[PDB]
Amino acid sequence: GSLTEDGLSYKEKFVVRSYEVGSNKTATVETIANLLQEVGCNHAQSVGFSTTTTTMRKLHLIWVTARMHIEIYKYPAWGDVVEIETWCQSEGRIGTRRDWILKDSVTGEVTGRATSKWVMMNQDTRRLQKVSDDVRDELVFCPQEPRLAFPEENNRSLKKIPKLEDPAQYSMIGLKPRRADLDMNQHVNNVTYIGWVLESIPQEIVDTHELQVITLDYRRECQQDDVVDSLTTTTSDSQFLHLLRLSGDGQEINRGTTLWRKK
Amino acid sequence: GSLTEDGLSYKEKFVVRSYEVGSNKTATVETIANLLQEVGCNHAQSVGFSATTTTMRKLHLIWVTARMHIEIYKYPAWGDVVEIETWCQSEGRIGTRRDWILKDSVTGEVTGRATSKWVMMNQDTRRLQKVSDDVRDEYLVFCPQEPRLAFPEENNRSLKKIPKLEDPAQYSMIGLKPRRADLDMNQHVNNVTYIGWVLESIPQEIVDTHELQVITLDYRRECQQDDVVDSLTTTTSNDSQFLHLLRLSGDGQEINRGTTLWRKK
Ligand SMILES: Cn1ccc(C(=O)NC[C@@H]2CCCO2)n1
Ligand SMILES: Cn1ccc(C(=O)NC[C@@H]2CCCO2)n1
Repeated sequence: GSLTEDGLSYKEKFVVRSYEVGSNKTATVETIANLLQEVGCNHAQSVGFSTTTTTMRKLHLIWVTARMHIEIYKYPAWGDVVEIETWCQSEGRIGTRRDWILKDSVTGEVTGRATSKWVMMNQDTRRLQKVSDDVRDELVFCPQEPRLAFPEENNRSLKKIPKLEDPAQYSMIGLKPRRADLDMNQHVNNVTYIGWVLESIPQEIVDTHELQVITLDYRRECQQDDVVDSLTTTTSDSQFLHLLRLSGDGQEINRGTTLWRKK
Repeated sequence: GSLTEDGLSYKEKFVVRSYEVGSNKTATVETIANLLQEVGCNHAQSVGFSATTTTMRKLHLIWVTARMHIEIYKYPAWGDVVEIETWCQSEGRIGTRRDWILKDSVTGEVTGRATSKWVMMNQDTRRLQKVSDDVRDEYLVFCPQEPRLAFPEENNRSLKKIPKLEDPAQYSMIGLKPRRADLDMNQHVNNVTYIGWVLESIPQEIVDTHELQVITLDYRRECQQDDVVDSLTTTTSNDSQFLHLLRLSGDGQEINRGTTLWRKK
């Protein structure tokens, strides 16, 4: 792991582990999602961010994920080395965007790519806001010219996701996180929501198709003592509309869409 | 990762990752348990395996874990490098034993150690086998001939008979079911998931004020993907001892039993 020559991006190689692969002996989307998070963590540390900026800690501000979009063309097989390059950019006074490019260490070809949108919120009141011009200025770790992993106009990462109507075609109910699903701050790791979204996809779909695209909008955090219901409906290759909600009151926590290709 | 000079053990360094640590910014026992299994997988591949031999694949035989014992003195912090050395040994016709030693890459001190016992089993009928002599000679070339135990001591805690938890349990965590992330490359529930499910019944206040020092876990039956588990716990004691029991939510079929030991921070 190291910052590139210009100091405006970070690269890291990862050997895929035995427990990180699925039945087809290639890394799972949750392993990829974990690797994207790990490289983003290391990039923040290499530029001087402790375990948020100085102004962000003085107030009580945090960066929260609003959207995650991942497109995979080839999943790295068990034992393969995958190189991930990440970088951040200011999306005006709306928030911050982080992008990734996944490559094969041997061929050098792009085998996947991701993008995420982050908003500012108060740690405690959990409100939102985003104005902070001093927070914007402390921009020195970002490319000044736009560098998008998803440049194409009319691309899959900027589409409005509708809400799943009842009854859902498929469902997986009674989903609750364990201590392994929690992070270093005791919050549910936002990779767990991806795993919970795909819990409602039927096993036959997973056995005969490979996940090509996943777009996930984060609406609310799931507490440790909360229970989630995962809902799915085919909207068509194979397209699915998803919805995570609290088992009780039916409070929306996530909504998304996946796209699968025949193997 | 590489075999040591004699080819009778394997070593591997691991940098601890952000998502691998708990509330005290040190790796979790499930991260350690995953790293032990990853180094054991690489050791088997580096000597020519896929840990089935020629006679095992021929007769549909598999190595299944019967017991896991892990003792940690210091959990590697996020960003630290941990070196793990592993090796196998024949335990007669009962099965094989695999041991690990965890070390700090910077100081070189032993920060943890583990041992596991494996039995031979027909993949299909589930019936256990007494390790035959053809199979014994196939892997004996990859093992030290003289005993090399991570837990040598004349009265070690890795050879104790674990009793069954009596009802009512002091603590419990009910309705535990695995997701696809809890499954392995063969669609079976990862042995590491049972460790996480055992500790689900330990109270949060115990976890917040104590460090897990020892864990001994006996595997009695595998939990299918479509099964639901109940995790039960009872204090059996500056230190804290617990007796554990995992069972199927329905019929109450035993799948696991264990004991953990915690020390005050
Ligand atoms: C408990 N809680 C409240 C809000 C959140 C959260 O993570 N929301 C994601 C944000 C709000 C809209 C944009 O993304 N969690
Ligand atoms: C269905 N089934 C039978 C055995 C298992 C298993 O995974 N382990 C248990 C055996 C008994 C000795 C220790 O391994 N699963």
